[PDB]
Amino acid sequence: MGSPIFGYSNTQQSQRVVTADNLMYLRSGFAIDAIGTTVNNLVGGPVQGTNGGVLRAPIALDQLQSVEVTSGLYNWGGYHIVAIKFTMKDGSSVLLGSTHYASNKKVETYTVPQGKRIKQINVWTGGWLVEGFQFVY
Ligand SMILES: CC(=O)N[C@H]1[C@H](O[C@H]2[C@@H](O)[C@H](O)[C@@H](CO)O[C@@H]2O)O[C@H](CO)[C@@H](O)[C@@H]1O
Repeated sequence: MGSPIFGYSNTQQSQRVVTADNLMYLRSGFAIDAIGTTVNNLVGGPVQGTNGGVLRAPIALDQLQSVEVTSGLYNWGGYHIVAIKFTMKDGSSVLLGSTHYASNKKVETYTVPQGKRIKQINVWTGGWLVEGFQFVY
């Protein structure tokens, strides 16, 4: 029915439906600031002051093979998802976020089953960073 919940799920859950474009959008910097499925519906912290991260190139979810999600105690506070490495079906990968500004880190690895379309992304945020996310089929 879906992937595990990566990271943590204690904060507020928002749900984002994957459109026909099959795209996942993120804002990231030293951690993961926001996740969405369009440029307009990202869930996470606001862009204010020096916070919010940068909007990255979208992840093509139909070309996605696996994720490597790093979570830990972020240096500026709290447990969140701080880095995600997306590995595509061609063997290339993109690393968003960082593993260098957090301690007490854990790594969760998950491979999208062949021929299963991700229809929805659940995201847990407390209004600053992304604490967790989940793929749903
Ligand atoms: C590494 C990076 O891309 N830094 C960008 C920086 O990110 C800040 C902050 O905005 C983020 O919320 C946190 C957590 O990811 O990390 C850093 O502290 O934001 C700048 C603009 O706000 C960008 O110019 C930096 O590239």
